[PDB]
Amino acid sequence: HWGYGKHNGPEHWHKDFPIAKGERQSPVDIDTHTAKYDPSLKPLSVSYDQATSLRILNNGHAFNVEFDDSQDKAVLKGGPLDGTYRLIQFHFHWGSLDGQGSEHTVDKKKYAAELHLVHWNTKYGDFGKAVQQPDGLAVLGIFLKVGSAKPGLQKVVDVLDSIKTKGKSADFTNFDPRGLLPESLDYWTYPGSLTTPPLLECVTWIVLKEPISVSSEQVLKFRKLNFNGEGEPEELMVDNWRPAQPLKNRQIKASFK
Ligand SMILES: [Xe]
Ligand SMILES: [Xe]
Ligand SMILES: [Zn+2]
Repeated sequence: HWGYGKHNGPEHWHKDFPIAKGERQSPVDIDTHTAKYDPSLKPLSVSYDQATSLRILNNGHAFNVEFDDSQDKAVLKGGPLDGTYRLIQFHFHWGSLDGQGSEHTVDKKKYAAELHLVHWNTKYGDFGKAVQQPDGLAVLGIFLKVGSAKPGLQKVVDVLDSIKTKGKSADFTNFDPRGLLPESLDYWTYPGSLTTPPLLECVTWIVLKEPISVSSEQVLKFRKLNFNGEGEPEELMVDNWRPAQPLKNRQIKASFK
């Protein structure tokens, strides 16, 4: 169906997914001058100690690293969240050039890429149920800039060659997502949506202020993936990011300063 091309990209999504023009769409630009510190925000708690990765796959839009979410072995809580959210998967959005790639932007600045760690509200029983709730998901967003290599990302990079085309997957166990986090947990938060169809407005966004650094060698590997399946014409998987959407009547709160 949809994609990131000129004929099926973000500008076309609204036809099959009318909520694309909704009141709480993501991503959005973060204006640091208007996103003010909220002294009522509680400390963010990221507990990934017992994370249990299962596999990594190419869904034709990006690559997902799936986790076993049967227990509270990897959860996100605190911050703006009411309750506990279980980690189910993470994926990235990146560009064809270093100057673009992230979905969220800070004072209009675009980063080379953006990592999204997806979690669902345990009060709803399972992911399917949660996604149809305004407070069903919590996505932790982390910016990536090019510089020093990120050791915690190498395990991922080293297996991308096995899932080059759409539809391929491979077992991916013992991956520790803690290796993808920056030093600081300072963040900005606002009510939003999934950034890809169905674009459901069920997400509480938590975007970290501090980006992590990854090497050019690492980003280059991401850019070698393909949107296409095995056999069809090669279509490099690059620029799989949705542009900033209107903030509308929303507020972006800062956990710091
Ligand atoms: Xe569904
Ligand atoms: Xe990347
Ligand atoms: Zn995403």
